[PDB]
Amino acid sequence: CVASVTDVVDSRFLVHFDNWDDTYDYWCDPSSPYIHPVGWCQKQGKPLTPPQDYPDPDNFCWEKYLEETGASAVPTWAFKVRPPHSFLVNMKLEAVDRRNPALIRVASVEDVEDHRIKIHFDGWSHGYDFWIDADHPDIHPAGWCSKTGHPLQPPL
Amino acid sequence: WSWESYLEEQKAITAPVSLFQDSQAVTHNKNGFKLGMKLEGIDPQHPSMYFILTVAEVCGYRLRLHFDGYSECHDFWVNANSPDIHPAGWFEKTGHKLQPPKGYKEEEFSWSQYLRSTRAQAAPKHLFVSQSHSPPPLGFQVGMKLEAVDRMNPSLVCVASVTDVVDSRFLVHFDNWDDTYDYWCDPSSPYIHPVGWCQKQGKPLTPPQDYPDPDNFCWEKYLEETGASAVPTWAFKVRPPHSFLVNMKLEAVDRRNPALIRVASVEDVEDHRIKIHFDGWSHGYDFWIDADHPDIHPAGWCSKTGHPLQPPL
Amino acid sequence: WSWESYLEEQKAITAPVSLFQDSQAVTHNKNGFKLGMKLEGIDPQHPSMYFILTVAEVCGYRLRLHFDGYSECHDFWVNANSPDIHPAGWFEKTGHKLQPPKGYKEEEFSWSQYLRSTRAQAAPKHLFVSQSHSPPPLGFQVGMKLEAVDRMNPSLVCVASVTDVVDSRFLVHFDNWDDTYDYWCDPSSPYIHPVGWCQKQGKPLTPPQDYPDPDNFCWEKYLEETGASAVPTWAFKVRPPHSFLVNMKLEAVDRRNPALIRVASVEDVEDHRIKIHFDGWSHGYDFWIDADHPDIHPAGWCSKTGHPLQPPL
Amino acid sequence: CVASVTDVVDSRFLVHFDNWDDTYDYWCDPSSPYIHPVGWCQKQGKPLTPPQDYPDPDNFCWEKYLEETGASAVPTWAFKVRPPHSFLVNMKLEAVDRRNPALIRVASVEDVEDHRIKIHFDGWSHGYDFWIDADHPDIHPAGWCSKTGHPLQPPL
Amino acid sequence: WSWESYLEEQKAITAPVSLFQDSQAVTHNKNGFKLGMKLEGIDPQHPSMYFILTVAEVCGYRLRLHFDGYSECHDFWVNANSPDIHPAGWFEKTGHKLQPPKGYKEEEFSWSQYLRSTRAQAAPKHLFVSQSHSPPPLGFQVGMKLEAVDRMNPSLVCVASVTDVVDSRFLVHFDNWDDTYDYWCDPSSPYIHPVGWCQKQGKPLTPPQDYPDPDNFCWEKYLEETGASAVPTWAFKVRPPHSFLVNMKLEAVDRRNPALIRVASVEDVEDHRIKIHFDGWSHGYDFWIDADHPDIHPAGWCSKTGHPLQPPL
Repeated sequence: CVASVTDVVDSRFLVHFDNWDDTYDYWCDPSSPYIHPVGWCQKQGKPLTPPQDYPDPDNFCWEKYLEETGASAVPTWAFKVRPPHSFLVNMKLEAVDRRNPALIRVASVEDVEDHRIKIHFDGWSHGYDFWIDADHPDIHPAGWCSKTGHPLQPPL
Repeated sequence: WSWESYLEEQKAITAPVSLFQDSQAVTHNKNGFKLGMKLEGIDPQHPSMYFILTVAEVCGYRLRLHFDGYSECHDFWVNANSPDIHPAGWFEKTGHKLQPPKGYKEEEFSWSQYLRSTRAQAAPKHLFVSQSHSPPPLGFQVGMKLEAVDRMNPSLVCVASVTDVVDSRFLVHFDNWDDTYDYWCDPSSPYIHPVGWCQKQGKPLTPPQDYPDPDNFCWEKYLEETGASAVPTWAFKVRPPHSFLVNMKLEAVDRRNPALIRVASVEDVEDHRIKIHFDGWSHGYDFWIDADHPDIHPAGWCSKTGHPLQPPL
Repeated sequence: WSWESYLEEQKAITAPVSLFQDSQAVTHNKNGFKLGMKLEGIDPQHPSMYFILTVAEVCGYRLRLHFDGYSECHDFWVNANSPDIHPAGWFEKTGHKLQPPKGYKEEEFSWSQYLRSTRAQAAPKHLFVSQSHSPPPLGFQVGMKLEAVDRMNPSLVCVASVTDVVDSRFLVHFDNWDDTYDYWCDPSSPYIHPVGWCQKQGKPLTPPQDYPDPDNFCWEKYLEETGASAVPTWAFKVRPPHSFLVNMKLEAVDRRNPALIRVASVEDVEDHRIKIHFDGWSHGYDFWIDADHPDIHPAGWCSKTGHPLQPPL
Repeated sequence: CVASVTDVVDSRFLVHFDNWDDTYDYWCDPSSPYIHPVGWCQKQGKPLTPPQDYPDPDNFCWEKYLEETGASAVPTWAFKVRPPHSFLVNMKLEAVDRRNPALIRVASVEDVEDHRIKIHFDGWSHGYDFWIDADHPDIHPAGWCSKTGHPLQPPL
Repeated sequence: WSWESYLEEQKAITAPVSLFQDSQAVTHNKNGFKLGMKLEGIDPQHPSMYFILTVAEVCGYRLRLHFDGYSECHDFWVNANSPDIHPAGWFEKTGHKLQPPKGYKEEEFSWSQYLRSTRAQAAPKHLFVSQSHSPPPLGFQVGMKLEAVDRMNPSLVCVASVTDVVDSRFLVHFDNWDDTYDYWCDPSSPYIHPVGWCQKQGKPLTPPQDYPDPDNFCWEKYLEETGASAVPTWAFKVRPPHSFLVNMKLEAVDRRNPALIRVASVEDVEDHRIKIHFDGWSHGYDFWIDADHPDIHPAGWCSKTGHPLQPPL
């Protein structure tokens, strides 16, 4: 989708979707694999969702939207390559339980994508398995709990 | 670090607050400017022209402004109490020309439409010290003529005009030249003088560029010819020499990177200018500045407004 | 402050927009006049004469005009839709006399040369509501005669002529007098009447100053003598009495300082005039004004055009 | 205002104001300067008048209303630009008398707008002047009455 | 390309000359080294070992050295004020072993015979800053033991010995490990600590390689067994952190192509190290370097010494 930077704080910035709520916004850095330069959709083949309630949606032109909004496109040299993570299936780690975030549990890598891992809580049903970004703040190496003084939930 | 400790070890004093203009010293005003807010302001390199500007960054009582539609390389820093920025709609209400965002035409631009299209907020009016809601400076009306020192070539006193008036200040323009050499000032500016000052004082007057018979320049006939009146002599006020002394310490924006403000010292003085030295750095970076320049401040200014202070090297 | 709240606490209403002429009410036109721009206009104190004028100040939909070459004390305020200003070159194209800037001669003045010499911009034509590009008002031709009330001495109805025609308006001149008592109007003006109105109505007719045998004045022979025709009776249109009522509130320029516009109230009414009172001030400042005067406006006018509104005292 | 197409006859359609008296309905064609696609008011910053007796007049929303009503918007492409007419002030013509429509009078163009002319009947008071759309069936070129055999009322 | 123009373009500052050690900043010394001269020096990869070396190239204040008898793929660059090179005859007068040119035996090499065989000239003694004539590092004697950070594996603090003393520096050697881990330092080095430091800090101590009983390494017993003393605690000096700041610009030798020196920036700081980034290049080439390293230099060093500077990109 068509997006803007609406906030900059130290090494990070806020991605906002044009003509929408802040509900769908998210913080990231220049190496985020979720962001791309102006003209990426057309060059790659996939269609671009234009701003909500925009006049003539299927007839959306970037260069004229930019001129119109007195905005410049983020320059292509700004978008950095983050390599795929190197987590492998069955590696174990510690992860905050999303059903009760006070708790951190023994966990396992159940599956992988380029930039995401699927977490499984050891001893619990696979139904609680969830996808998470590899750089998410709520996953941690084994030992993290013990060395910081937070209880670790053992497996069931 | 701390000023208190630094002054002990250096056996020095800070320039007292009373030596500064209220506007250079004031720390208790909140910076209400926020990221993305839209406004109008002068282009520093072309001080006669106005542009649409966006708040790109805020740092304490300072902000960095971006020229909508244009490159980020032209971004510049001002203080939140800058008189050279104005609220959306100000150009239209006060007889100023808007240079619109890149790709627009002067009369194609509407604030209403622009805000709908960008979904941006205009910086609220109450943020601005200068909105042309104050009666002008005494005796300086647009079109009126005076003598003015070319600040870029200070060995020249030249034929000049007032071409802009905004609250207590006015724009000095050099006749038949670019706006590149123009500058904003007030009636107490030590750089301006009444018609007939050159002849009375002895120094020669540079007449307008490409003027017929330059050495044969007559003020009273230039005035009649241009349907202009000279600014009246009672209008030009005495500003006393500043009272800064060598070795007084203060805070100053680094001209090599204006995002930064540093510990500094008065290295030398003139009647209306001081020479700044950045403590711990080479004297080669020393620069002359007007005593009433917005980018010098009393010790403590950074700490009380929330802007980082670069300690000495 | 706010009008909405003020009307609640005072338990009053504003004069509705529909009560005003479109020209007194219109807020959606941009003021395109800019500082330093040059133009032509009438001198308010001598409404038959035209001068070169410079835009000295803009405030919302109003501007202050300066008489080139002359003192700033004669500066005056008009609205941007004033019919009494015209673009550069208008005098020459429409048969009007230019009083040139102080020190020039009528036929020594060229706009081309003046603009080259001043390096000024002429206010563009498209800014002006009145440029003589519209066919005149019906039946009022220059030289034609009528009866007119001396607005300065309203107990007099006098021999008068049309001496100027510009778009929908014309200049009423009193014969054998100064232009000092002249005034602009339209065919619906309640101050003008056809030849023979005095005799038919009963009141006496003041004949021209220094006329031979004043009490023995005959219209039909004055006409033959001056090779003039009377304005035809079908030309004089009925303007209905205005519908302003006592206590209606509105906005009005302060005559003691015309830069200012204030909250005001209708204190009293006549058929074609209202008595203005500035809310919060003494009744001693109350003044009579024509209902179609350009300097009265509906509540909200200031806010919608960008001009400050003085709240009540 | 919120409106609907309620009739289609040959090259024209009838515009109806949702839940208002049918006396406000009018016939037009795709080029009419009085109609606009759903969303036009929002795009222009103009207030939109909702249907009469709308259950929640504060928060009228087009998307919800269309869904609730089982209705589609006329697509934006259907709306055509009609060029302004070329009548000029003081041109003369023939016009039917609004007050006595049996009669057709000598008339003049008193004023112009982009799509309308103000008619003045020669010799009569300006108080009888009226605005009329330029495409209105009851204005005609000079000579129309004589050529069709209708009496023409002279000025006065 | 100029530094001045680039700095202005980037609103950037160079690291001042005052932040560098004199030896890194000095530009006014002449390079007296000439092509084909012979000398002695350490192998940078095996810093305890000494070889016969020949000047293969000179570039400003730098020279490329060739290992006599060996392949040119081992050539390396030093500055002309390098303390890691010595004049012919030095090894024999100071108790250092020579690794002779490929195919010679150590007892078989004689400088006088070699110079005669090659018909070459020995670099003159006056070129060399280090001839082992200056005062030794207080408290550090050959054979004395200490705790040292493995700079190749900096999580490890290890049993180490002083194995060489040359002028004001000494060589740290890791007991029974490859000499490739040895490094030269001075008493102020942040990488060395007195015997017992790990114990006092609660850090694990890495014992010598192949230590007979690695479980129970004990310093007292080891010192006794080895006939060795500890370097006394008083000899160890606090070195203050450097004063480089992030984004300051400088010049740095390219690690991958050491013939070249590039425009560089301080990407990050630590107390005794800076992370270097080459302007215009990928951040993947960034590297950490000790602040006292001979191959970082102030802006202007190349131009003043006559070495080409690679511009950004």
